[PDB]
Amino acid sequence: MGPAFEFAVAMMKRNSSTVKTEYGEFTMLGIYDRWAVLPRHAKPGPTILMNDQEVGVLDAKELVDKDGTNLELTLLKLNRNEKFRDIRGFLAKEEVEVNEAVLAINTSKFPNMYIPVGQVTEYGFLNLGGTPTKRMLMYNFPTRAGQCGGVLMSTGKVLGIHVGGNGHQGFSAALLKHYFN
Amino acid sequence: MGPAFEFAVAMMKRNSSTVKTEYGEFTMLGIYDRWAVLPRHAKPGPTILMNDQEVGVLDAKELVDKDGTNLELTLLKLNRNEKFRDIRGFLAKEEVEVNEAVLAINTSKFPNMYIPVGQVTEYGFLNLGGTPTKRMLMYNFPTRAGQCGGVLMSTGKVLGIHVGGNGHQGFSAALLKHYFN
Ligand SMILES: *[C@@H](CC(=O)OCC)[C@H](C[C@H]1CCNC1=O)NC(=O)[C@H](Cc1ccccc1)NC(=O)OC(C)(C)C
Ligand SMILES: *[C@@H](CC(=O)OCC)[C@H](C[C@H]1CCNC1=O)NC(=O)[C@H](Cc1ccccc1)NC(=O)OC(C)(C)C
Repeated sequence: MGPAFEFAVAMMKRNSSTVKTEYGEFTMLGIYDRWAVLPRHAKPGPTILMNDQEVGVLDAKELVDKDGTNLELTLLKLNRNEKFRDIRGFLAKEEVEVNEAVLAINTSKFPNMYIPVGQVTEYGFLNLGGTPTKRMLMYNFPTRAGQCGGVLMSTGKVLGIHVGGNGHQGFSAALLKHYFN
Repeated sequence: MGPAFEFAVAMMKRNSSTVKTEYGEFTMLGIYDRWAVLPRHAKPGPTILMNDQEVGVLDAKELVDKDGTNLELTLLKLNRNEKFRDIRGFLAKEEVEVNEAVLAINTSKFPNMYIPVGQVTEYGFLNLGGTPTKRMLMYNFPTRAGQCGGVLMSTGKVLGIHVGGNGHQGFSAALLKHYFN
């Protein structure tokens, strides 16, 4: 649990930022170059607020599987000269299960906070607020609004981005290496 | 940092609870027997809500130093049959300075969340919302309301209870062994 939090702290310091769109404030992970990721429901517009600064969104790609099913991630390319430290190395080719995970959040409401969610099991299909969604990871821990975009981690692994929950169970979209080109 | 979070997680699972008084929701640490502690400004009444259950407060002791100066802690004795795991062992005789601390919070707003605040230095005197207060510990990390009562920790140490902050600096009241009889 300790090595997981250690990795997470370092990851967030190097690769995360706080973002505001018109739909809310989110944790954002930069992945490589000028590509980052948000939960789909962040619905980023042509500009976002990134650490309180206006940044133009050159592209966004709402992710779906081969059968059009929601994956609940949006990839976004930022009109930005600074490049993100390449963390593609830490993204698995398929859905990761781990015994001890940490969820890391970094917004105004939750500034640099970490939750030990423990066991993450590949959950797969879930009806998410009416929306059939695939590739979900599930953890038991009492979830809260404004945690969407939180980064799910274990030692040496970035497992996915937090997208949903109710009460005592949360879900992340798996963050798969092949989503990045 | 990892061993600190590890210790904290275990400490909170064993000794913390979520409490509501008329002045808010707080993190509460049970110390020994039926004695626990809250930040002074929690102003506990004759009953409190402890994990959603009504509990009678048999005693409360607002702590001050020999010269009457506020210490910003209230000790409270709960009308309760279950006894807290004795953690007096983990409380220093004087104000602890450490290189890596974690602040642990456990309420509805922040359920089982942990913050790496890093370096804790004995700050001592501070004018806290008009109130001259002593024995303060200071850490740099961007503080937030509803974190009061959070438990400040490092490996094998319970350093104090979070009582204040603004922006980017937070303060705990040192949790000293001799406060417990
Ligand atoms: C995070 C997103 C958000 O709107 O916060 C403001 C920045 C939130 C997860 C929270 C809410 C309570 N527990 C949590 O962990 N996500 C949602 O509320 C998502 C939003 C969504 C709706 C429909 C499709 C995709 C995403 N929905 C969600 O948890 O829905 C349930 C409760 C029906 C499962
Ligand atoms: C926690 C207590 C609270 O009222 O939350 C609701 C449960 C809060 C600390 C927060 C606020 C913003 N940053 C933080 O870390 N504590 C306070 O706001 C205390 C309350 C207090 C006032 C006067 C004497 C003693 C305690 N005050 C505080 O931070 O005051 C400043 C901002 C003037 C330093």
